[PDB]
Amino acid sequence: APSFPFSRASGPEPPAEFAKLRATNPVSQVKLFDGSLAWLVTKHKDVCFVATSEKLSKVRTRQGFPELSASGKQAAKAKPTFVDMDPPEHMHQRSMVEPTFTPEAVKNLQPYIQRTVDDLLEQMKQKGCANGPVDLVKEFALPVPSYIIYTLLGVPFNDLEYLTQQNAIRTNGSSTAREASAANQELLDYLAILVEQRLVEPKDDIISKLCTEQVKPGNIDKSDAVQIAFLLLVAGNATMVNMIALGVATLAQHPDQLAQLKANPSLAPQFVEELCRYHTASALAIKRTAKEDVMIGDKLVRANEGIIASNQSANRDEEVFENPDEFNMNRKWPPQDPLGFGFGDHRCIAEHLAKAELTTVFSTLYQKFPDLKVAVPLGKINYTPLNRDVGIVDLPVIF
Ligand code: HEM
Repeated sequence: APSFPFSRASGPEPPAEFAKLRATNPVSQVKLFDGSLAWLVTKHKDVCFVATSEKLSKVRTRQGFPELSASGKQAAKAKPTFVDMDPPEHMHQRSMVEPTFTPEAVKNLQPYIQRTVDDLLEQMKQKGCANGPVDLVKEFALPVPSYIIYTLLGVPFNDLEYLTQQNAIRTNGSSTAREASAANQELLDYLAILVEQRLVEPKDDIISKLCTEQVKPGNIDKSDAVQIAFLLLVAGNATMVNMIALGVATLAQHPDQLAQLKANPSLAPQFVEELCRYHTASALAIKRTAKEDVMIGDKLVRANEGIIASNQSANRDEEVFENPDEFNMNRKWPPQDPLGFGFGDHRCIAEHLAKAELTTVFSTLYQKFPDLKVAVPLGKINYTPLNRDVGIVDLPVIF
């Protein structure tokens, strides 16, 4: 059994193994870091099955859950939030915060998202490009998602820059285990204080809703409001940062796609849909443990055996998406949907918010900077290490 995670074929490409497994052995076993075996599903149809089956469990404490690293095993002991819950507890907790993430709530959030994006682009314009290229990640890609999520949670405006920097520390590769954990408690400590405030004097934010509707009524504890708040902040922020950078790098790679977008910004939604399929920035999140014997294809997964469904592989499934390795914003979409944000009950709570943020970024970026270009040769872009999810560490740009 080959060890998993697999390494990406190159900077922007998915692991080479998936294409082979899809063709010759769709449901197979891989070897995890601790020597244990898990089943890997690679076909779109099977990933959808794994994400919806009632015979499969998301509980991380269950012996058999496929942890991918030693640290992941230590994180499994902490008190679970809805992300690690099965029905009926899952929707019970997820429904407490989901109202802010609905399609309509996000539609009413558009003027704000647009304003935030405009302001950061304006700052980057004042910052200058005179003494050399700017890092698009620290100056734009990082602040955009952070300020928004922080503001939705309830963080004061003047605290955004410092808090955005700290959250970046947790996921920074050049960060010691020391620095990462001190950043975690810093944020955790701040959220707990914010919870104490909103209980006294609530506001128009996610924390005040939790305090008013769940904490006061005795539905959940104070520390529960803190854990949910923290989950919402750390869950997909790093992924959003990467998606923005990946979008810019992808447009530099295909001048034709860029030309179209510049000519018609209204194509941003189409660009965003293809980007989330093509670049599956979160490919190791759909993991389950069989609660009972289940047959997937010609395999039979026994009770208590772990499963990892690759949505990245599913997004490149020739059987579903024609010319899956070609990046085409003008692609004709099949009835089956891309799995960039998951599938089933655990499908990303922030899917609509994420797409709104990305659509605003890509329908504005090139209108502000029509001559924006990656200053380093494409082959030299500093992508994340091959053994992990696709991303870009820094992106020098001129405009
Ligand atoms: C474009 C960026 C994003 C991508 C590609 C992404 C992707 C994913 C994926 C693949 C899953 C699905 C796992 C499953 O099906 O079980 C997921 C779950 C989740 N995401 Fe994201 N996400 C993004 C942005 C966000 C943001 C901004 C937030 C924060 C508000 C967030 C919060 C969550 C949470 C809380 C879950 C767990 C939902 C549940 O288990 O019910 N994600 N995300």
